[PDB]
Amino acid sequence: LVPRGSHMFIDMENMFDLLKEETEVKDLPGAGPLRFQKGRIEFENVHFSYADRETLQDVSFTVMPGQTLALVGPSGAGKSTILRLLFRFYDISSGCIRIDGQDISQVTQASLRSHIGVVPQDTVLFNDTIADNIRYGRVTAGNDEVEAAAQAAGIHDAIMAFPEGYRTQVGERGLKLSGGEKQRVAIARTILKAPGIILLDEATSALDTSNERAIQASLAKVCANRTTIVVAHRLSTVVNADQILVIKDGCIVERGRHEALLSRGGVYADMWQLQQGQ
Ligand SMILES: Nc1ncnc2c1ncn2[C@@H]1O[C@H](COP(=O)(O)OP(=O)(O)O)[C@@H](O)[C@H]1O
Repeated sequence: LVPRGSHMFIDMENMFDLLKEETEVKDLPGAGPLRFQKGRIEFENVHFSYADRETLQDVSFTVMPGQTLALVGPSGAGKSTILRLLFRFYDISSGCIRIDGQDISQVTQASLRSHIGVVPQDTVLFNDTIADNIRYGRVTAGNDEVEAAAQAAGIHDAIMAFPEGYRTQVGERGLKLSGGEKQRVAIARTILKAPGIILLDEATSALDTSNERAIQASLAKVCANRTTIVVAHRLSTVVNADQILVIKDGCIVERGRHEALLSRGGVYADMWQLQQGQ
């Protein structure tokens, strides 16, 4: 029977609440919306730890409005973690992440994310119509806007050939989309959302040459005048990026555009030489 000391004052509902696994992020009291101007991103001396070494160590960079930054490096280096931090999926222990001059930890998370389009490695399809799957990107959007995003994503024509056009039930219950179609839906959702910043985590699988090239074209489209951070797997992404950060063990070991990193003859040059295969 009778629980004592502090335990007699414990709220069980609070204990259940604390048992939840993702143990997330809170808006600071009075936080206002992010005053988004053109999407300049800055990490200043960022440190971050999931547990107990540092996952990210003194990470500093800027992405100027509309430029693309590619993160490259071995697995485990901390690339995806960087995208996660910009999304405020976790708080940082030291340093500062700003968008347009503003600490992202001091604005509402909802306003922050309303400005960020996430293109994940693989696309979640909902048991829902192709239209509502796209509208997942901005759930208040008109059918007209959904069409327009799909037109821009290069998926409109394939949708028109589905038996119910934009009404076609997709997902596991519905019509199976091709690999190309699925990725384009993610692109369309992002176009529809029309954010100022894109966090792109490239798939480590690829379709055939023709689809890869088309998909890659469509992606370049969605990013071209948006501030973009891409965890790059494709060589063409890196070649054409405005800046590349080479991450190793949480640290940016070297950085610059492609040609400048080659001419540096360091770690990125070693990678490029290895892929080249003289
Ligand atoms: N959710 C997590 N909990 C604990 N450690 C993690 C978690 N996610 C990633 N890590 C570790 O953080 C380090 C960086 O991972 P990640 O940022 O995904 O690297 P990358 O994208 O470069 O492969 C890796 O060692 C990974 O094992």
